[PDB]
Amino acid sequence: ALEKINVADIINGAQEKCVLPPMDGYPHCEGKIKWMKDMWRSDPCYADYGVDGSTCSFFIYLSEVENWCPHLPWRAKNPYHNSLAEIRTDFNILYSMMKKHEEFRWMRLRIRRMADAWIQAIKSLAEKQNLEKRKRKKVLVHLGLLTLGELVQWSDLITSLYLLGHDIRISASLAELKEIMKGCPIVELIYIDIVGLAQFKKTLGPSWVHYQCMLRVLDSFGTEPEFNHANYAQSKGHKTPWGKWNLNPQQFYTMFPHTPDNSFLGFVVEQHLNSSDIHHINEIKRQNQSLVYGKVDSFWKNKKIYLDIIHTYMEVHATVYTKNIPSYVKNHGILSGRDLQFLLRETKLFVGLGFPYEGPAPLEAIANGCAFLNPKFNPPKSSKNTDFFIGKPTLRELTSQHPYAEVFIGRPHVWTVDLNNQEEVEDAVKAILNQKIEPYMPYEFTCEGMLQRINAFIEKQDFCHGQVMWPPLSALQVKLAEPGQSCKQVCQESQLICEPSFFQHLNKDKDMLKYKVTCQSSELAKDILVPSFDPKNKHCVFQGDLLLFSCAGAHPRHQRVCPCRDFIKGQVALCKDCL
Ligand SMILES: *[C@@H]1O[C@H](CO)[C@@H](O)[C@H](O)[C@H]1NC(C)=O
Repeated sequence: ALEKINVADIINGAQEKCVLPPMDGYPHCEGKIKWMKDMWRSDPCYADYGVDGSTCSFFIYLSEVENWCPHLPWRAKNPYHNSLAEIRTDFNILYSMMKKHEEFRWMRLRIRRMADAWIQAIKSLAEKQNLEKRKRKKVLVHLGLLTLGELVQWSDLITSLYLLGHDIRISASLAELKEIMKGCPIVELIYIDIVGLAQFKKTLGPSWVHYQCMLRVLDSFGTEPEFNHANYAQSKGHKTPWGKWNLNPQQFYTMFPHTPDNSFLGFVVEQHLNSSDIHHINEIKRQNQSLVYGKVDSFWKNKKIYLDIIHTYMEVHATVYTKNIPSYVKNHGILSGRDLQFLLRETKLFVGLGFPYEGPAPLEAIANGCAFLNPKFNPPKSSKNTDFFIGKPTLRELTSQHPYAEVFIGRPHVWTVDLNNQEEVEDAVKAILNQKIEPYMPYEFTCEGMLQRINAFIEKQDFCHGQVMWPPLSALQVKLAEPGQSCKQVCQESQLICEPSFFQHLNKDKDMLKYKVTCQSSELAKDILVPSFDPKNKHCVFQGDLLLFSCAGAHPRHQRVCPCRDFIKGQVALCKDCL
């Protein structure tokens, strides 16, 4: 109400024609000014803000109210409340929220185990980083899952939101969701899973789209733009019922940083050994023994030749819940987290069999000083060729059993080898026996690293207030992908990551000239594979449907114009200027 009076006051003192500034960072401003010339009477709210038909009034409305146009210094900034978030160092409020429904018992038990580690981490982050003056956000979390990787991630996200001081409302039923949920521009963010999102749409019906900018959707395997755009997915013949939400794809939150079109949420790799356990393990030398990754004996089918090669150099151990198990294997059965990590500390090699795909267990092994033998996949596995991935709303390809371990950890902790190739396996086992490796845990999978990441998303990632401005455009590094290469690939092989919020700044002739791409001619297509550049004719094809901007996808004929950003080593979700 007073924001309307505030903007009207600015317009009352403004010239007829704003001398418009440079549009850098705001590529939709001019198109929306033109839209206002035709449409500022279609809704009385624009006039309620003081819009009077002058183009300067359009500009003022679009910058000050909707943030689609650059901000001008209309008013001075006054160099001088209760609304601030304070970090929490006590869990009783969170437990009392979860003590209402009973499949929260597993999560409460995990949080109680990890409580001291979480509290040390939030205190440590606040001692290193300036966390003052953050606004307390009102957050809804709806766990459709409740109506194991999924549970761990939910637990650590909820814990992180809580430790950072935000006001959380937890919903775990349709009835709870319905009661809670009862331009021109209560709850500010809504964390939800894929099951819960379907429930959200049904509870709200067609008006759900008014809340969609607030959604952060936990989606372990990721959703690519080709599948997120419902009409495009249909035009490609995709039969999967998944995807089709038409969200900004950065609103999907993944388990590992494998899909740069999405955001990486992750989780914490729990530490089960306390200081007494650790001191007792410095007692005992790590043995020349291996431990096979895989709890179900059916995972071991046809792995005998591979294990025999390992068995030539090392004892072979297992934790199996026994047809396919060689008789020389020492089976411990299922172990507690503490007993498992004791075993990992006496173990030189954690042996992947090819399945399961990208879980936490290899990171747990590496964090206890084991090397991981990581089977390589050629062809890479994807929804195109692997029954286990049928219906996934993404063509993402796995190049090994644990692509994160392959790409972001690597040797000497991770030896990515063809398990069928005896020479490659032997070369790895021999080098692992004679190598010095220390326990290693990527910062992003620690309590403190997860808090830093989630804090940055809460403070900086915003889809509800017009122009996306984070990561900052200063971080953009433009690369040309060759034909047959995706934008995801061309950033990754240069130790960068694709940043999909930057595509919109690379989508016309004038913008392309900033990066020494000169288009003699140009056209518009609605295609995930553009902006594209034909270097023979210097013909550019730009994006005609902004929801199809896509890090994934290789152009068969032309070069792709690809927006990369730097990432902080060990914190891939953030650029150095992202905070
Ligand atoms: C270490 O963990 C064991 C759990 O069996 C517990 O008995 C012991 O009190 C713990 N010691 C410390 C110092 O945390």
